[PDB]
Amino acid sequence: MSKLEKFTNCYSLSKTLRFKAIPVGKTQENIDNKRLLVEDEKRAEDYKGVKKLLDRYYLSFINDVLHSIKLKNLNNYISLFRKKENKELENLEINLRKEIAKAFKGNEGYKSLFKKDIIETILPEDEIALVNSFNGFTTAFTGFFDNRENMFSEEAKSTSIAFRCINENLTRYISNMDIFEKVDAIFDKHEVQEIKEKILNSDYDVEDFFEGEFFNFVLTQEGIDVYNAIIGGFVTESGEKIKGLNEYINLYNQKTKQKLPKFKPLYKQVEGYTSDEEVLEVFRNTLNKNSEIFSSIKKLEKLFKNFDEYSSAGIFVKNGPAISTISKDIFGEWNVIRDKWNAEYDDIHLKKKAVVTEKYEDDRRKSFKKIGSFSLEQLQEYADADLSVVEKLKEIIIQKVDEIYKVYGSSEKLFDADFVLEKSLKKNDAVVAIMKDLLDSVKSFENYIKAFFGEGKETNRDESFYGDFVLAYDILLKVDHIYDAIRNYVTQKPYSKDKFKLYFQNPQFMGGWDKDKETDYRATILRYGSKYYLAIMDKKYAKCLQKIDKDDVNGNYEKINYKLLPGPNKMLPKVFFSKKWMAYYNPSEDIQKIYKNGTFKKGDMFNLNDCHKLIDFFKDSISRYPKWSNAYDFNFSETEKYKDIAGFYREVEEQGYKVSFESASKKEVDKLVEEGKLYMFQIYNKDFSDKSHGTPNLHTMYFKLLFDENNHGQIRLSGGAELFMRRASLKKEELVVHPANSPIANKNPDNPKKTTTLSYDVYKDKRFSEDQYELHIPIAINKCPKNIFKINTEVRVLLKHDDNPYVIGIDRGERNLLYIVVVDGKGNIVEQYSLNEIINNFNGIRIKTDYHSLLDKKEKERFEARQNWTSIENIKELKAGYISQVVHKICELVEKYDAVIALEDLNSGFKNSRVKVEKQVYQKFEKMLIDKLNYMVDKKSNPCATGGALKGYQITNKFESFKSMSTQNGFIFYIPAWLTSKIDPSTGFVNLLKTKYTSIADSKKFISSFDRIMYVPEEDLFEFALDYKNFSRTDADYIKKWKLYSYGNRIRIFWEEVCLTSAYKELFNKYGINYQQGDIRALLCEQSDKAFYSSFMALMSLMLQMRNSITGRTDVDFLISPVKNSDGIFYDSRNYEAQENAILPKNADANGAYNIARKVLWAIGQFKKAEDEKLDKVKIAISNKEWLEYAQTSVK
RNA sequence: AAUUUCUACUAAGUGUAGAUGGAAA
Ligand SMILES: [Mg+2]
Ligand SMILES: [Mg+2]
Repeated sequence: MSKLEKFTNCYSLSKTLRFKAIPVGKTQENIDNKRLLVEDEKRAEDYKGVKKLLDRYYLSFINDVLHSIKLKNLNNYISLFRKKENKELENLEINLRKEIAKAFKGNEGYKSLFKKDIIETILPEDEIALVNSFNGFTTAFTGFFDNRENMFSEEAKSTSIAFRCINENLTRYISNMDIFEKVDAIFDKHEVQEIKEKILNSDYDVEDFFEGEFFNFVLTQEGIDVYNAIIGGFVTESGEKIKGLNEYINLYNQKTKQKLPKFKPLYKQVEGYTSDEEVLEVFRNTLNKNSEIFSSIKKLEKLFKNFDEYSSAGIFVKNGPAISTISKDIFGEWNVIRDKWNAEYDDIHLKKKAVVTEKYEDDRRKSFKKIGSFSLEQLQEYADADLSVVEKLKEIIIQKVDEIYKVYGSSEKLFDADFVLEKSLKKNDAVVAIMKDLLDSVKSFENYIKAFFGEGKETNRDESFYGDFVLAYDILLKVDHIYDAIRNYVTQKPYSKDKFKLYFQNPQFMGGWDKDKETDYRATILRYGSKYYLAIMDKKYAKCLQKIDKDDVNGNYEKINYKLLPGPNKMLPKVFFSKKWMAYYNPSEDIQKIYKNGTFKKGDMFNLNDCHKLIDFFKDSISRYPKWSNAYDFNFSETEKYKDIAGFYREVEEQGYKVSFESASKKEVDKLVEEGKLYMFQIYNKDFSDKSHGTPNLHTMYFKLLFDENNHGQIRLSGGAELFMRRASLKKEELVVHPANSPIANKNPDNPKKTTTLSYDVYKDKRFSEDQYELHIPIAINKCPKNIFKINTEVRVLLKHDDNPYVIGIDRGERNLLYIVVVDGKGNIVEQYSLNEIINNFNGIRIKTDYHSLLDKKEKERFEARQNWTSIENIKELKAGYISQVVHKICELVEKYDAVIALEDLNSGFKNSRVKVEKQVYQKFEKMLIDKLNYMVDKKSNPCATGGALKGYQITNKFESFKSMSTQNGFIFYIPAWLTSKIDPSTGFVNLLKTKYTSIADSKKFISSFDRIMYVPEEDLFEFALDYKNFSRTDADYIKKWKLYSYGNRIRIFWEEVCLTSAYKELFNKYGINYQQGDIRALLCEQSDKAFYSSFMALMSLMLQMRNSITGRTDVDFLISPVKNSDGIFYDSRNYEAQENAILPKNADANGAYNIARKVLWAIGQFKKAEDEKLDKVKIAISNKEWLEYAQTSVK
């Protein structure tokens, strides 16, 4: 049989639809008469205004609660913080977090908050007219309620004002208290508390307000601003201009050796993209010469001009990629400080033992990550002698602000306020890109200086630096908000997706659908022939649909009808115990008591007989209930098979749906449209057309099978459909046209037909140049799933009873975009091809489509376009569509082969400089991938068939997070692809040796670590046998014995082509060696010049090098292995390229793909070792040692 | 150079192929 035969009735899915609503008859004229546009347009307009009023009264509410609660744990907290044990402090910090959570939530009203009542009465106390108009429209603000209930939880996020008031502000407060205790000797009694307090408040002393017992009092924003008035100063309502205490420390530069830390301010809490001239004006206003941005930049200039004068111990930079970046900047290469730290740390932890284990490696990397921040002193230690790296980075930011000065001096001409913008933003792209150069210069500077924090939480620190540092940084951070705002106004389309929902004076509109409650819902899907429509009714004619007949007038319609049934588990005890049924039934007192206790629910109170008699009471009460017994010919299953109540809840849930058609008539309700008493919109797409012949949307098929009589098992709508309204963006006159009868030269270079001539004009994007109606319809999938199991485990069960599991290998290549391989469950490769060309199996002749040549044209355009954001979004979404094509090809291969799917993990993965497909692109790839695999249906089949819309394939769980993709989602496998590109598949061979030349002594020991170097004249080759245990870090090998050989040729990057043996022999004849008397390793060691051994190191690098690519031409990018097979031949890619189906791979792409296949093959081999109850606990992530053993042994 | 929307087209001439889950910040 097949292996896809279990992945149906597993779990639910919710989605929606989006469709065109075509006005039919007098409907557009009638809404134009009755003026149903301006009011919800105005409602959408002042929805932001009343939102702002809600924020205003929310600040009123929290300021009302901001006077009451007093805290106690602060007294021990300030001591255990300030006393220079952190797990105990964190355990008490949990108590602090709980106490402030209680102080936030459990007090002071806290009731009429996110309901109807607040906007119904409280905010009334347009503005009153606006709230009256906004009544009963709370659904428009439910999202605001969910958005605005965020501040009171335990989230510790930016939303959390408890985190915001404690975790930074109290800490900075106590540190400022202690700094005040440090510098209180310079504070004079005439200045710092007499004039300032007796002007500001005349309240209690500043030596009172430096106590921890006043932070609870100054928890308000008034305390925040009076704190920052102590720091900096205040206008004080006149021209008095009071001083600040930080300014007193500033004027304590009279000793010219200040060395005092400042005071940190407090964090309080709580726009653009309209016009081009507007955003350029706000750009100039944010970025002018006397702007706060500019002056903070100048502050950084003076600060980091005199940066060399402070504490090297008290300065810190964090961990990240930027430390490797600054390794490249200071010393020249990438991981230099990294392996310097390994050189120290392995002197510490590594003993005199030579081998480094894998656990040593991963825990060493874990320690490297765990040290999240660094003072400069160990960095100077890893630096060599006479290297002021602080002066080095000082000169780096000096030349960075020099280039900033350069872009200023070349770009200030737009800041001429008298100069006017002449053309559009889409026209003056030169100065647009100039502005872009400004912003990316600032962005590169902030990412470069972004390491200069240390994220501490640290020891003693130059806070005299760090306070002014974060003072400049708070101004200079929101440049990103400015950046992506103006990037958005760059990247926006010529149109927009602006839309506004319409209610027609009905808050009870479009929620329920199937039930006879359309006097409130007032809308119903209609059909004639195969053409589907939407009919909407007025309040005065809500029961217009009663007087409808079939009546055989040769005009007939199809009224959607029956009863959906939502929420049965909550609906049934309500309707059966609301006294409208207590009065109709007896009711039985024993089952009333059993329900009001709960002895049928699970949780060690459950009795199966009590549950079953509750079910049979539900049976007889439902069969006696008229509105459900006369709507469903009820046929449940038998009583004794019911294990619980939730299963029968799903049975009544599936039996609460019978949607089909009433036979209506046509002409009288078209007349009711014409009289204005019917509102009438045609459900529309492109595939509703008369011209519709090809392959429509799967979503349209979904819509059809809402009314397929055989879809009882079961796909059906979700209630609560919406309808928005999209006006025009551009004008129909103002479009550029390709005319009737005109030879229009085609764009695809793959069709032999190159020019199109057709007999009607087409416009510029006509659907976007007019005012159109858009319906939005939700859809339900698998509400009552039958086959429930644990997914990945049952996959492993199928693999346990497998005989020969086929597998898809999935990887991006270098000159290839994507590559897919077919391999069996015994490592025998079946099929392989790249996916650069993309073919459609379509009615007449199949035609391929290459995205690769497209991307080459786009990179050419971006080279002659100076990398504008238009090109960036261009190539990004070209990738985004391309991968959507890829995954359709993927799942087509899945339904062909019933295979298993494995991909490069990025939770530990890396990228190597060549594949165009990004981490973000690949992330989008896998997310759309797992979404497509969350339900899999071929359109072309019978929808009722296995694979069709009834019986498709839910093979995976829903997406959780980017970090959640952890080695498995069922058939999905997030693979550590370490050491998987440069790898011999034909034998199982890899180099482990670092071939960068270090020393001549290193060269000589590298020679003598080999045991035999022998020229052979039979093959005209060179024998290179070796033991890996005479080499460092070769622990993962299993064979370790390899006679390397050297025929063929390779490519120097420089591209440059070199053949191996000729290069060897010319070096040996130039340095004077009879090479025909091996072994001569001591004779190689006998040389002394640097040139021979460096060139020899280079030649050895060529020998171990396997991949060559010319990187400009698609063809000549080849591979070559140095070690023969089990029968005496090795593998080159040029000897297996021109093939159709061989056992070999074809390139590095197929190599890595075959690697993936062998990883999951080993995973199945592990599954063939343990018990079925243990397969969940089976560790999955293969390591290098058993990986190479698998590679060397299963190679046969 | 058309589209419920997105991508590549122009497929036999008002579309073709695919992907396509929205409201909320
Ligand atoms: Mg189609
Ligand atoms: Mg397009």
